[PDB]
Amino acid sequence: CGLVASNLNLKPGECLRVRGEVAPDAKSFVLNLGKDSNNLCLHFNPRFNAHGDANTIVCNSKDGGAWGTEQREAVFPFQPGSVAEVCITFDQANLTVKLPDGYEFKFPNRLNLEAINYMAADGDFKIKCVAFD
Amino acid sequence: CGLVASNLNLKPGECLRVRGEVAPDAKSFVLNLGKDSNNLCLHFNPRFNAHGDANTIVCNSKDGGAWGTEQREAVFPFQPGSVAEVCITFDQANLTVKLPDGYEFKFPNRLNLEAINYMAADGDFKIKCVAFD
Ligand SMILES: CC(=O)N[C@H]1[C@H]([C@H](O)[C@H](O)CO)O[C@@](O[C@H]2[C@@H](O)[C@@H](CO)O[C@@H](O[C@H]3[C@H](O)[C@@H](O)[C@@H](O)O[C@@H]3CO)[C@@H]2O)(C(=O)O)C[C@@H]1O
Ligand SMILES: CC(=O)N[C@H]1[C@H]([C@H](O)[C@H](O)CO)O[C@@](O[C@H]2[C@@H](O)[C@@H](CO)O[C@@H](O[C@H]3[C@H](O)[C@@H](O)[C@@H](O)O[C@@H]3CO)[C@@H]2O)(C(=O)O)C[C@@H]1O
Repeated sequence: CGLVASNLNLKPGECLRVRGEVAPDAKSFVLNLGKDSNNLCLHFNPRFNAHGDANTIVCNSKDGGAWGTEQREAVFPFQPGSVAEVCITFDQANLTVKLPDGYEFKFPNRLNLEAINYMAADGDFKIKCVAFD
Repeated sequence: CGLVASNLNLKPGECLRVRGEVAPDAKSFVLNLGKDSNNLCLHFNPRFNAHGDANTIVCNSKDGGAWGTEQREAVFPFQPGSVAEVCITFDQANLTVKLPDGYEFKFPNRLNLEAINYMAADGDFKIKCVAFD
């Protein structure tokens, strides 16, 4: 596994900033946000070459261990062998995922947790810094 | 009870940078480093006014759940209601906690672990940024 952070206490409107290095031969990496490994209000999974997919951003939720309905973005502003920053926040309706250069995605808040207390990173993505505004 | 990070995989030489907010009513705060909650190669505990200690830094280790012998430092470069920055490293001999202005606190490496996999904040210290350099 990669980095796992708990007790984040990330309230609505507060910002979680993660920056890491994407491997030159990356196939996929994951940012899991929620309450624990079984309860994720956001499964953020850029796939470079994984699960039959290529250069596709896959998001989903996991509620009580159960995956929800997958959603995919058309754009893919991630490059293997480069540094990537992802800023996440949320309200009662949506999680908002931003990237430093104009890119912004919305994903439905399906769990409606009080806060984001759990973050797990995995795959070809070496985290360099995490910041909690 | 504060931020807890695991799977850090911080090897000797690698630098852990932490920036946080010391509470205005700060009596004490803690940075725990090691393998897990029961195996800490460094218990870094600046005490403003706690457990009978005033403006004193208390370091210790925990090995298989058992606390070691406390080491105390006279120099106290911390202020309540402020921002504190520390950089942490270790080698075979010592753990080293560095502050920006030049302060350098050393604590003997008692556990001799391959890496720092675990970090936990506690007390009057709210972590705002963690970086791996
Ligand atoms: C054990 C293991 O390696 N865990 C992997 C888990 C799975 O549980 C895996 O099936 C175990 O063998 O899968 C991981 O990624 C999944 C996740 O990204 C979800 C998001 O919705 O999608 C899953 O793939 C989907 C695919 O998106 C769909 O097109 C359709 O094919 O269904 C498949 C499979 O249901 C991913 O497998 C995970 O993070 O949980 C990767 C783990 O390493
Ligand atoms: C960990 C937890 O759940 N609560 C706090 C604990 C408890 O008070 C502790 O388990 C019961 O005393 O206290 C914590 O800090 C302890 C730690 O800093 C050790 C370091 O060796 O010192 C303890 O105080 C010592 C003191 O330094 C000595 O001079 C003498 O007075 O003995 C006391 C008690 O042993 C601290 O209590 C901890 O992490 O264990 C802070 C927790 O929030």
